[PDB]
Amino acid sequence: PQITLWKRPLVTIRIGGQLKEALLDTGADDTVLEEMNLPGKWKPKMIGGIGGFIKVRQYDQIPIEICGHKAIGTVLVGPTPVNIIGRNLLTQIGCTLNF
Amino acid sequence: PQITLWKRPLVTIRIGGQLKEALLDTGADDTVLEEMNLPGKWKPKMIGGIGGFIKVRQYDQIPIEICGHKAIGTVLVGPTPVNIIGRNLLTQIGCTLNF
Ligand SMILES: COC(=O)N[C@H](C(=O)NCCCC[C@@H](CO)N(CC(C)C)S(=O)(=O)c1ccc(CN)cc1)C(c1ccccc1)c1ccccc1
Repeated sequence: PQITLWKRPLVTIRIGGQLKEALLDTGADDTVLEEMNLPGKWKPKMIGGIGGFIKVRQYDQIPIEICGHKAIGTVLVGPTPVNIIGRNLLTQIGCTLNF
Repeated sequence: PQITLWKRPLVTIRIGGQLKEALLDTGADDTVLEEMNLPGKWKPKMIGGIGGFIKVRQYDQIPIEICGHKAIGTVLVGPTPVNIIGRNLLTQIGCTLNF
């Protein structure tokens, strides 16, 4: 797929049977998801943005389907209005920027 | 170019004859650069993000050369963790996401 940037690059993601909308976000190092229960141990982390930092829960080796592509990796859960798919998962599905 | 995401997509930009590094960020609607003096009128603006709401200065119709590609568009100047090239300029330079 080619996705233009005229609009926010939102796509469908599935994680453990929850279906959500997420932003493909080449700026983000990590993937930050809206509040959700995930299985397994988590540890606190702090992630920075334009306004400062938010505290998130880091979960490792979480499977997320993104546009039919299987990804498995680190997911940070915290108070975001938008699910963001970061480089850690964007790389796994073979996502590039092109111009 | 085609740019993979195993590293941050940092490129060199040229603005007002100044060279800077900035992040190609599909998750940002807007372009936000660290504090700098640009010529011409600016408008105070407040923008929100992860962390919170910050004050920025909005400069319209600013030429910026991104990795050799010319844009002329709105640049926000304020306290950002990193210089951010957002969709408003990414679209100008023909940037798309592909997987
Ligand atoms: C531990 O390492 C980090 O903190 N890395 C930072 C990081 O990956 N942060 C993830 C936060 C989300 C990033 C960003 C979009 O890319 N956020 C938007 C998203 C939540 C919808 S955002 O920062 O909140 C944001 C909001 C609004 C605009 C313009 N209107 C631009 C940016 C990253 C970064 C990336 C983009 C913006 C701000 C920070 C970084 C931090 C410090 C230095 C370099 C990169």
